[PDB]
Amino acid sequence: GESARSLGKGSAPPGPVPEGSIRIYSMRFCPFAERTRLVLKAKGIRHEVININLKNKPEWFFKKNPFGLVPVLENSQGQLIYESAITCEYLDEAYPGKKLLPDDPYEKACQKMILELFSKVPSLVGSFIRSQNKEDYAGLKEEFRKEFTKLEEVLTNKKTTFFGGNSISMIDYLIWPWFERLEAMKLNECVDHTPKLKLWMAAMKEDPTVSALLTSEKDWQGFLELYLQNSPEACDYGL
Amino acid sequence: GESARSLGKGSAPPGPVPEGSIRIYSMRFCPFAERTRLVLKAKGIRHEVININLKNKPEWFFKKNPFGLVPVLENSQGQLIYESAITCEYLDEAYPGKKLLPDDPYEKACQKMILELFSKVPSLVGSFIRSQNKEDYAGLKEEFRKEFTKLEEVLTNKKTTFFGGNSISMIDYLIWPWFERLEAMKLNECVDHTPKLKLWMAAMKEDPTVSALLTSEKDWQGFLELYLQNSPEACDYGL
Ligand SMILES: *CC(=O)Nc1ccc(Cl)c(S(=O)(=O)N2CCOCC2)c1
Ligand SMILES: *CC(=O)Nc1ccc(Cl)c(S(=O)(=O)N2CCOCC2)c1
Repeated sequence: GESARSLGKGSAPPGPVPEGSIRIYSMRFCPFAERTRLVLKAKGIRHEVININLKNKPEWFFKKNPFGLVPVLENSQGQLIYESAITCEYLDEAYPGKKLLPDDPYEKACQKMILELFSKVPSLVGSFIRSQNKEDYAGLKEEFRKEFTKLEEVLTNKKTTFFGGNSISMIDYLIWPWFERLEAMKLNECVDHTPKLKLWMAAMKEDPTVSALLTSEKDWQGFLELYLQNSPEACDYGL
Repeated sequence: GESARSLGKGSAPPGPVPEGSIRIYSMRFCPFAERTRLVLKAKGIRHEVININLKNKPEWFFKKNPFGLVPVLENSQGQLIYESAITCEYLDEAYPGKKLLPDDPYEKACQKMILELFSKVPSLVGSFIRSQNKEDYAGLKEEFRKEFTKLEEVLTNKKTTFFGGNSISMIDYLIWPWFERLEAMKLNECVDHTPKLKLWMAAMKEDPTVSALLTSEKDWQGFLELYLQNSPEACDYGL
């Protein structure tokens, strides 16, 4: 729908969040905000979405988050929560349904330590934007392969389908958005020496939550070409 | 005591952690490891300490933490936990006594969002090491002042003694080590336009846990001059 169109500079500040719902301030192609949206879907949390034009931001958005970044949660009480991992943790704790983080303190620390193993991967997206030719591409693929070997080791040791066990859990949703984008970045071959990680991607794409939120390669390319041309229209690609 | 002397290259791998105790692999001047040690003291957790010579590390230490970094917790069951904030969270959850993180999901997310406001400050220690003259020092003081204004705003809004309320809590211990070191780095004047932050430092130094772990300026300078000369003896300064 046009209902998903972003609010940008000059938009009216939105009204209060209705009792019984939580609001996410998101952007449809942002992988950090996708984390929060995977959790909202996986736990069956009633919510509304406000997309932000990250090239043409409303000044009122800095009242939601002084950093000016998505995702942000806002509840009916007016409380604001930001930073992707903090939003996810908050939702798992505040709402009923599937516990995505273990109750056991050690197993919960393990999920966070895996998140730490992953922590170099997002900054590699800036690396991808600065890659201009085949030489830069070869070096970019090597950087992805050395982070991916760290994740392969965890699956080798656990011999589980997923990073937190045989059931999908929080850590899987927290890293998935970057794996979702590998095909579109032409980095799919970075998982070819990481066989368990490659099977984990196939298992993720079968998860009902993942499948319900997955964006096509054509849609992510439309976004990236406008985001790279510096277009105020990038966030609204397709609408 | 000489009992605190670091284990370095060639040391024997240590034995199992006794039932009823947890072990921290630490270094006496590392502010990340100090986080974990403030939590261990604040909750009254029985523990042993193994100091690591971070200039002359035992090869067995990479079996504790593949990153080779302190702090690491090891319990009687053989479980290993690393990354400073993860160790602290784990201890607050796994042990009885003073809850340092709130039970309320929102108030817990607030502490983590403040931690995020602080997240540039530790990398400013590398900035300090690279500062060579009065011009670099002036620029370094400005960088500290812009991060400190973000923390001042939180105290202005809450009008509480501490970052999590009127009682000291986890977030205060998580940021204190860097404030402890400001005098020794000659950055004490970076809090002079942040009056609540300056009163918060005076309140911290009165906390029994903080006071019990505080290192003198003379001791931190002895460490830093050896750490800067690249000395294998830096971590054992004073012993
Ligand atoms: C919400 C959002 O998109 N945040 C964000 C911040 C930095 C980076 Cl690099 C990204 S990205 O990695 O999705 N990136 C892909 C290449 O250019 C567009 C953004 C996202
Ligand atoms: C455990 C440890 O000390 N980690 C660590 C990592 C990086 C930096 Cl920069 C520090 S520091 O900021 O304490 N630093 C002070 C100046 O030089 C010595 C180390 C600590």
